[PDB]
Amino acid sequence: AQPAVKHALGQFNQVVTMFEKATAAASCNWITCLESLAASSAACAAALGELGLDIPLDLACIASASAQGCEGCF
Amino acid sequence: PAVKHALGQFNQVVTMFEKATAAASCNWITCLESLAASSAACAAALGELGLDIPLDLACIASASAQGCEGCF
Repeated sequence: AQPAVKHALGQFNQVVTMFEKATAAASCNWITCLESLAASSAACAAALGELGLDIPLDLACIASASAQGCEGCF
Repeated sequence: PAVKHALGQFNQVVTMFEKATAAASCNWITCLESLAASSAACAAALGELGLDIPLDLACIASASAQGCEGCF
């Protein structure tokens, strides 16, 4: 099973990179988005606590979530 | 669409990671207790008692830890 775990971690790192590039290109404002989403999930609260600077937490937040200020963050 | 595409791929990665770590008998709660002081993602994952697979995945990606055999 260990090859599968390692493979999935590799795919996660690739997705995080792709997500960072795509949201940056769309001018996502993480702090305004996360202020709106923080009460909605544990991931969003954690992402706001890191000021939006932790892309894996930003990604988990968006995947978990009509929020104002989230244009370009999807 | 590029952001939405990445989000779709993320959901597939989370499913596979859950299946793979379960097949590898990952002991999430003990692993996260060992890692919780190491990163914001790990402290958040422990706060959800390991039940939040996206937070578990972010923790493992960000992090000699006891109990983490099969989680990485």
